[PDB]
Amino acid sequence: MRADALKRREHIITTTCNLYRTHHHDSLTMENIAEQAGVGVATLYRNFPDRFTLDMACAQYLFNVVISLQLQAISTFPTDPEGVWTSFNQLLFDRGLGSLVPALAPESLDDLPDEVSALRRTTEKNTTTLINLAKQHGLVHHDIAPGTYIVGLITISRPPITALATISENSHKALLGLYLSGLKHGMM
Amino acid sequence: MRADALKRREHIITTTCNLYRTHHHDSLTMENIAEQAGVGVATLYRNFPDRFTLDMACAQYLFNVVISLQLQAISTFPTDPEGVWTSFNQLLFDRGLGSLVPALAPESLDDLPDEVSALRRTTEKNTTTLINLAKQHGLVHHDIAPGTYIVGLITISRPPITALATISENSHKALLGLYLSGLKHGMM
Repeated sequence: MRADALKRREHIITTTCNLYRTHHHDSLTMENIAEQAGVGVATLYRNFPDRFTLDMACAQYLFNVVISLQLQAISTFPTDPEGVWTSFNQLLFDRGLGSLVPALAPESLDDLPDEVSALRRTTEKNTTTLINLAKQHGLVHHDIAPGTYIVGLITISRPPITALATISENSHKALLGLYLSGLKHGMM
Repeated sequence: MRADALKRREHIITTTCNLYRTHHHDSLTMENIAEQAGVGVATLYRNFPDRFTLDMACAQYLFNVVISLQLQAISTFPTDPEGVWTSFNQLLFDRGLGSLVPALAPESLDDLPDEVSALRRTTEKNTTTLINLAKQHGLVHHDIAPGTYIVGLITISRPPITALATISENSHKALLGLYLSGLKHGMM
């Protein structure tokens, strides 16, 4: 693939991920995405034959990015547990885990294409490794399951409905600090 | 209003609140609601002239219920702080605060009719009273604002997207325990 075609494809993907964080998910059309990416509809469609394909290419890209954050965190963890644990969660939270998952998840995780499903499995495996490190270093209570942590992180990261949103987002940003505190001290 | 007309109106409201907890919010029509409530469309519409009116009547009912839970909790708090604090939050969580708010909130809280807006104000005032009691009894860290607590509670109560939902909902139910723990120990 020509270098410029590959850069253009990557830009369409990045643009789409950003749109999912700033725009109503149901308001976006292929035409809208092409326009925001600064490419023609035909260029968009040659890369991604349909909406599902574009959305799955976005999933694939995001899983690849999450895996690199997990691998950085796993390798760095032993010599800065609290620092790595905190920065890892801050990064997923601030980068929209909570907008991107609902934007891109199909009704069943079984509908993910096989390459994406493989990435999901690696992500779940790395999460267990990370949680086990966190438990080792007293950062996450031992009774908390890895799946509970994941679902919780996705849940607390979902931005509030418009009516409850603030310009600072302080109420929302504070929720991450409280979730990590809860994970550490365990359930009340 | 005849006793039987008033009971019928209350049943349409309860049915609608339950549907919002079990059904896709965008999938519901006035016709669907009338059918699930066991009433005719014309009976439904004489009570509630349009969807907004029905949804606002539901909001009004729910705010009235939340206010009674707040008043029970405020009066009972001093002689069982942890017990009252926990049961109050368990009850809003288990009764779908997290499904009902997004189902019923308009884009701006300014769009609430005046009787509903008054109920919202009383609810916010009672929440401050409750939080101040909780802080007094060491259940909520003193730095946490009442609005942060509300937004957090609404956020953690929002059920997960289908793909991440489990039959037990244990991952989800555990999130409440972790949120209260975080509130108590304060931010990490």
